[PDB]
Amino acid sequence: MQDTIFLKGMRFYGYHGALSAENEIGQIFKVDVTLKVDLSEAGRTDNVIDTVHYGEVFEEVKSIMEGKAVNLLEHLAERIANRINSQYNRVMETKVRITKENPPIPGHYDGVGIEIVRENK
Amino acid sequence: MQDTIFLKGMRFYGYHGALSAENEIGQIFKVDVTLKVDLSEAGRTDNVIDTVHYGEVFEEVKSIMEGKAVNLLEHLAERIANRINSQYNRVMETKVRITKENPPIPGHYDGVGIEIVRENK
Amino acid sequence: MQDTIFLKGMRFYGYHGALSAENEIGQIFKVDVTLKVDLSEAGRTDNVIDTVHYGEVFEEVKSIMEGKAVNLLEHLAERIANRINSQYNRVMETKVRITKENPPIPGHYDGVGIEIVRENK
Amino acid sequence: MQDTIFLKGMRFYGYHGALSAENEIGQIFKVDVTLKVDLSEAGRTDNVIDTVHYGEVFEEVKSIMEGKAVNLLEHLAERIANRINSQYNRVMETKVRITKENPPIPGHYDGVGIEIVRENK
Amino acid sequence: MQDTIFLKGMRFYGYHGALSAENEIGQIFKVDVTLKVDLSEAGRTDNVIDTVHYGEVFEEVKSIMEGKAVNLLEHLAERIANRINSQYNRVMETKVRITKENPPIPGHYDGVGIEIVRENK
Amino acid sequence: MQDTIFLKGMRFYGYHGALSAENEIGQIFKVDVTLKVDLSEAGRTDNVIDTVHYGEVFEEVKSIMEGKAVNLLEHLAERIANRINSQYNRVMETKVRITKENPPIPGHYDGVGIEIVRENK
Amino acid sequence: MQDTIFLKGMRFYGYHGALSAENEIGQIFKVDVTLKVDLSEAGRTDNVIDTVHYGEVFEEVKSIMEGKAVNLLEHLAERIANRINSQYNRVMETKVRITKENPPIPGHYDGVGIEIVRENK
Amino acid sequence: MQDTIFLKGMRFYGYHGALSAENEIGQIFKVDVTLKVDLSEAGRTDNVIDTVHYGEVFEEVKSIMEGKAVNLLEHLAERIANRINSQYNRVMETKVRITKENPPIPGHYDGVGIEIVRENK
Ligand SMILES: Nc1nc(O)c(Br)c(-c2ccccc2)n1
Ligand SMILES: Nc1nc(O)c(Br)c(-c2ccccc2)n1
Ligand SMILES: Nc1nc(O)c(Br)c(-c2ccccc2)n1
Ligand SMILES: Nc1nc(O)c(Br)c(-c2ccccc2)n1
Ligand SMILES: Nc1nc(O)c(Br)c(-c2ccccc2)n1
Ligand SMILES: Nc1nc(O)c(Br)c(-c2ccccc2)n1
Ligand SMILES: Nc1nc(O)c(Br)c(-c2ccccc2)n1
Ligand SMILES: Nc1nc(O)c(Br)c(-c2ccccc2)n1
Repeated sequence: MQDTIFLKGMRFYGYHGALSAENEIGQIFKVDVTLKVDLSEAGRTDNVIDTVHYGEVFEEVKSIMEGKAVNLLEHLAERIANRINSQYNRVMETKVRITKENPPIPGHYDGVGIEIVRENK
Repeated sequence: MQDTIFLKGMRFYGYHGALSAENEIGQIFKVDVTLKVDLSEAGRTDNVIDTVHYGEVFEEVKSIMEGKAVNLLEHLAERIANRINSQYNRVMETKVRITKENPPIPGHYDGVGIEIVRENK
Repeated sequence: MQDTIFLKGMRFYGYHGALSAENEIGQIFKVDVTLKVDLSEAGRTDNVIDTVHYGEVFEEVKSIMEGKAVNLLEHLAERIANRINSQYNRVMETKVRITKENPPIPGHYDGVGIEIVRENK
Repeated sequence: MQDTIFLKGMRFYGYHGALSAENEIGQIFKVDVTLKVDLSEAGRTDNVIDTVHYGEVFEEVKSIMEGKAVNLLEHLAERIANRINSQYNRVMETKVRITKENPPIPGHYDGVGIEIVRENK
Repeated sequence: MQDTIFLKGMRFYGYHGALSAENEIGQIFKVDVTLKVDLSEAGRTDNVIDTVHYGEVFEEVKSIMEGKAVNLLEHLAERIANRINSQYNRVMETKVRITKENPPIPGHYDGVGIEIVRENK
Repeated sequence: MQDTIFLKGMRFYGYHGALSAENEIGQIFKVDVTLKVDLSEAGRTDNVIDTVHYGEVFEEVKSIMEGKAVNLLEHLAERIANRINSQYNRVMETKVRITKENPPIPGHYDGVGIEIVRENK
Repeated sequence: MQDTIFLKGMRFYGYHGALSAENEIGQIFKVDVTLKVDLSEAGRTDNVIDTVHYGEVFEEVKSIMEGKAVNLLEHLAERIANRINSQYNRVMETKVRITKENPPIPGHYDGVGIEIVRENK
Repeated sequence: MQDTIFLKGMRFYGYHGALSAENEIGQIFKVDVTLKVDLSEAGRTDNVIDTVHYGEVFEEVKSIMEGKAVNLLEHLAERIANRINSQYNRVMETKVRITKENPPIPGHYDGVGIEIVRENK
């Protein structure tokens, strides 16, 4: 089963980070969310009720990305992966990629980040 | 067998969507189609008749992407995957990725979508 | 005097547009704001008080771009140009470029928009 | 008067060109249209009737770009500039930039083209 | 063994294609070549003689991409995969992706192509 | 008279440069050529003989960019501007922008270059 | 005289800014430098001594962009414009564009900045 | 276990290369580093001490990419993979992709490079 529903390059301005200054000023966090979901019934029926509604997923991600400031991107992706799995039984697994394109790192790079894959139990 | 024939970033202006307004105004749907096909005979012969003609595939995709408006992207990719497999025996499998780069979703993202992989029976 | 302070590609999700559906669903409006301001005193002094603070300008633009939905982009740029000139005497002139990259227009383009230049009186 | 209404990167697949093969196969023509129009009344009124409707302009461009195949891009831009000026009195001047990003030219470039500016009489 | 040596987005202007007009005018063919090669000895030694020289590979690809015009991209990738495997014993496998970003296909897409993976015997 | 014929982002691999190593290894030189030419007769007639043929211009640029290695980009643009003006009476003026995106300069930048504008006498 | 020597998109990680946190963490500052210089003698002679050496200019910019942290971008561009004019008599005028693509501004934009043009006296 | 910590498109100006001229002039080396690390404890705890600190990783990469000039990119990636594994027990495996976007190769391509994956023992 290789079907997926995705949300690419979602961007939020938040205040997460392990450095004090980071939390004060803030920055843009890029988010990629890919969900493993069987889409053949929805492909057959065309009924939005036989699949997972991405608008709702974006809201879940947004509320976490734009909410209380935490330390790690690991903590943000885990809160997201655990929030999507809990609310949707159709999501057999959730992958969250979070990117800090502009962290307090003296250098020239395209970005730094983490990525987790969490199956739904 | 890892050979593939692909059509990348095909773009169509259509009226699909589960929201009334969506169907009225319309939007651009991005499409990525990758077909699993053995290309060694065509690689040996150079005869366009020993492989799958992509122009014809683009027509198949286009006619569905620019035809009657449906609800789900799941329904569009399923109609496409099922239309390419049916007409081409050389396509051992069909993967369809459909992206809504500008859905009625209040936010900043690069796009939302679904992706299905359907083997040919 | 060719000095300028600029804000490029600001993006807001708003509900402006002359079509009903437009106001319902909404879309992303891209904004470019360039202000004619003499920057030599600020260049000499280094005091943020001898120049125009762009953060404040972004707020002005944001509040208009993300506020009550109007019809024309012409009305949005005029409200912005008139709001920046009124509040800042240092701005000898204000240019506002507003782009609708994804309007309800059946076609393939990079975007449509308007641009106004309004001197401060 | 520096106000403008623009349509950027419009793209059409057409069969224009001075070479036989060109007209047979065809290619993508990129089009940039910028109109000099006073937008202060529309900025004050917010009435779409005090400005020029870009949707209609896109249609004018499209119908020429996707119609009978001609030789020169000079002929296409002249037909467009002359068609927008004729139908709109508010357009004090029309600039048409047409780009052939992939002409039958053995080389590596981003594109070739022409650009004309035609005032409305 | 997941080590690889790659050549990305190589571009050549050639006259391949199954349509007469195609061979007359020509077009740009994009090429991606990834070779499976054990790079630990070269990583340990730093001697260019313990790895595969990419300059030579580019020459091999170039000479085929810019040589006699064939029909299929399948034939070009097969000639390339077979030419790199034959000349280099260190290449355990060769993957060739060929893209026609601007084929004689009436539409809007990013490109069409094929991709083959050929192990070295 | 604001009409223009352009050739954008032409790219050539050459050995120009004031440093010995530069001439040995070589690099990619980006070239932008914009010609001031009255295009109304060509716009009226559609005859390729009432305008300037860009294919020929690309050849002129290419032959200089890919020929004998010189020192300055100033010398390359001057040879180009002087070669286009001499051969074409319709070109009222020639602008040549040459960019070295990857010069032997220890740093992070998008590119360095020169640009000249030479009227035809 | 429209000749110019340019340095585009130079990027430096520095600690400038009017906010304490800004100076602590730091960020990437993008710089565009365009110099008005007569390039015909250099175009005729090909001698690097009849024009302005951009490598040296990059060093001047770098040393200021990567040196002591100041408040305004206005102060950085003024120090740069004044440092290039002073050291080079051939530079009839200097334009400095400085961009903060990621300032401490809660929002979605491509960047904010200033631009100054300073003639050489 | 599919969790990963990544550093994308890091860029350094170095003097590596097998050609004399290469080491003299130098060039920009692009680096992609992806580390296999279990991030669930860090996702649960939010303590930066239960995961791998990317800033430190960037320093490790930087010091090698900007240090003594070697011959092969294979030698640079091996030094990096071996330096990250040695210092971090949490990194179950290290993948290093090094790209030479502008090597002394007469042609038009996006880049050439190598990629290694080294598990931590
Ligand atoms: N792995 C990881 N995840 C995060 O979310 C942060 Br913030 C850091 C980190 C902490 C301090 C300095 C640099 C990076 N490291
Ligand atoms: N999964 C899925 N596939 C589609 O094609 C649509 Br439209 C939606 C959807 C429906 C309503 C609101 C938001 C998204 N969701
Ligand atoms: N000039 C202009 N400015 C705007 O803001 C809009 Br919305 C429209 C318009 C109105 C109806 C259809 C198409 C475009 N036209
Ligand atoms: N100026 C100009 N405008 C056009 O539209 C074409 Br097609 C050509 C042309 C004709 C023949 C060969 C190359 C270019 N030249
Ligand atoms: N599979 C495949 N490989 C190629 O190289 C070509 Br050309 C075509 C093809 C042939 C005719 C029309 C459209 C595509 N099809
Ligand atoms: N102005 C200018 N034009 C060129 O073409 C070169 Br090469 C250089 C130059 C010479 C030496 C070092 C750095 C730049 N400078
Ligand atoms: N004009 C200008 N130039 C700068 O260099 C800075 Br920093 C600011 C500024 C200061 C405080 C808040 C927001 C912007 N404003
Ligand atoms: N495989 C490999 N790795 C490197 O790091 C270099 Br430099 C070269 C190489 C050597 C000489 C000419 C062309 C490429 N080849």
